[PDB]
Amino acid sequence: KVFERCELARTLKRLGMDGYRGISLANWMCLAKWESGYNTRATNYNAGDRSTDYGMFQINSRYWCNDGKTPGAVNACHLSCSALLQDNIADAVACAKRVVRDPQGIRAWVAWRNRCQNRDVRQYVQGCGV
Repeated sequence: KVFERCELARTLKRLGMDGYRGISLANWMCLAKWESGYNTRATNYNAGDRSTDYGMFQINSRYWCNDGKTPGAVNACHLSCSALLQDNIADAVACAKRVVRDPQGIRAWVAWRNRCQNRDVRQYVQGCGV
């Protein structure tokens, strides 16, 4: 499913993402925008380490989810990567919360650092009444 801007904001907010670990809703929005364009079915294969990024937040199969075909995989989120390609993002959010619980925080995602960190990201939520 491809969420619309404010549809996503309102949802991420009811799922407790706004301010989660000091991370504002606009920052979670900015991450999703650049990682997948708000598309839950987004995927990206990484040839170097044979892993795949799944979903709206592009959660990697090597450490966070199990897809069954990645070498030396851990399943820190304890879920099938398959669950991260679903229309209902409740699982993707829970797993995104776990990722940012590690010391690196949201900086775990390179895209966020290159496109969101230290930049005005207010555009992502202005007009959503969130």
